Amino acid sequence: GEPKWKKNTLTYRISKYTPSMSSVEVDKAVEMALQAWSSAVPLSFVRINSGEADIMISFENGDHGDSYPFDGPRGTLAHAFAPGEGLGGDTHFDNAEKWTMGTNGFNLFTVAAHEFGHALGLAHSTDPSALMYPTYKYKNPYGFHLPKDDVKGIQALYGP
Ligand SMILES: COc1ccc(S(=O)(=O)N(CC(=O)NO)CC(C)C)cc1
Ligand SMILES: [Ca+2]
Ligand SMILES: [Ca+2]
Ligand SMILES: [Zn+2]
Ligand SMILES: [Zn+2]
Repeated sequence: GEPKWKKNTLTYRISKYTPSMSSVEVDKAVEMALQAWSSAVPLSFVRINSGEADIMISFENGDHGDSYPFDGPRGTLAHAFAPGEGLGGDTHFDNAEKWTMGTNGFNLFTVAAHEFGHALGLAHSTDPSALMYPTYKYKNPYGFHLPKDDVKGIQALYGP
């Protein structure tokens, strides 16, 4: 089959955060990114209290048990896993740089919707308006959900 998901009710658990934002502000920053995908297809992300989730999220510095480490004060803001089970679906954020709700540091919202996109089964599209754009592409954080092609993409994974 395809390596993407066999169910539409996915699980999530946090284990770490950025210093620049509080835990509630980071949950509140991702909530907007979850909804965008739950607008493109009938899926949902259910936050757990007891069991290693489909999607586990953490902040890590350089080597972290991936042959692809973090890179420090620029470049890779966030690297997600592809869909799977174990490391699969788990999304990793860089602790060597700076996060916020604005343009100076890294907009956790603008970064997050793209990385959730990878834990689904999607790839870097590079399309002049797409969300999986490999460059930290600046979308207006005002109901913008996905641009377009990212919607036809996720429809192919969970089923229309
Ligand atoms: C707007 O969302 C983005 C978030 C992080 C990056 S990244 O620089 O961390 N990067 C890894 C990744 O898969 N993130 O989604 C792609 C990089 C090759 C530009 C790029 C875009
Ligand atoms: Ca997992
Ligand atoms: Ca980085
Ligand atoms: Zn990793
Ligand atoms: Zn990416």
